[PDB]
Order: sequence, then C-alpha cells, then structure tokens
Amino acid sequence: TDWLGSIVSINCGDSLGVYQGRVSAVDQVSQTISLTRPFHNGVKCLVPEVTFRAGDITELKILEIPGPGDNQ
Repeated sequence: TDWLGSIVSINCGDSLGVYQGRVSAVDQVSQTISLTRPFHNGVKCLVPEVTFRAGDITELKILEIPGPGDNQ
C-alpha cells in the first residue's frame, strides 16, 4: 500500500494505454490501484476515479513520491 498518495503514470498495455494521476487508493486484497482525476492522452478523463488491477499494468512510473503527511 506504499503507492498511496504518489502521483504515477500506469501503462495498461496496447489496448488501453497510459493513465496519469494521484493514487487515491490501493486494495491489497483485490490487488488494485485507484487514480483520482486521471489524465489519458493529455486530457482529463471524464470519470473522476479509475481503478486498475496491478496485474494489468506493464509499467508504473513514479512522477512524485508520497508526501510525509496523511495520504489516506
């Protein structure tokens, strides 16, 4: 759950491409990671939260590390 509060770029492979955003949630049981207000193709997604399975991610880039405070 260490990714929480970071800003990341998540590549989901050829079919969905790349999403960038703040990590708002991490679910260790379902093995997912949620981005709030993510961008895709240089534009803000219309949906405010998108949740990805870790097993679908081909590359995770850490754009900003979490800050030292409450990231929940």
